[PDB]
Amino acid sequence: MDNSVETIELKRGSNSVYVQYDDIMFFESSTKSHRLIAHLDNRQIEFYGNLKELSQLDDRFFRCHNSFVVNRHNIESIDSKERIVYFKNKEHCYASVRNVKKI
DNA sequence: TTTAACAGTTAAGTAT
DNA sequence: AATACTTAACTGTTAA
Repeated sequence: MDNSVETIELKRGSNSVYVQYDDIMFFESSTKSHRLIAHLDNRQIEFYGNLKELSQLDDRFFRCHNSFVVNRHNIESIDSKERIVYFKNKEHCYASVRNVKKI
C-alpha cells in the first residue's frame, strides 16, 4: 500500500491496481454493466464499482453528470455553455445541465 | 434569475 | 465474475 499519496484500489478480478487519486482525470460508466472506466493520464482501466461511492471518497471527486465523476484537481477548463469538462491530458467529458454550475 | 413537466434513458441493487 | 431483471432517479428540452 502506497501510504504517502492517496490511492484507490481498482479491482479487475484477483488483480488489483492501486492508482494515485491524481493520476485519474475522470471516471465514466462502462458500456459493460456494473463496470466503470478510470481515465488516467494515458491509460484507461475498467473495473467494478459505482460512481456514487467514488464521489463519497473525497471532495475532489465530483458527480458532474449521471455517467461521470471528475477529479477536480485535473480539470484544466470548462466550456460551461456546451457543458464540457477539459482535463490536463486533453481528454474531455460531459457535465449535466443540473450539475455543471456546481463543479 | 428560478423550478419543473415531459418522456426516453441509465446506474446500481439484488439474484444467480 | 458477469450476466439478467428491476426501477428510482437521472437526462436535455421546453416552458412558465
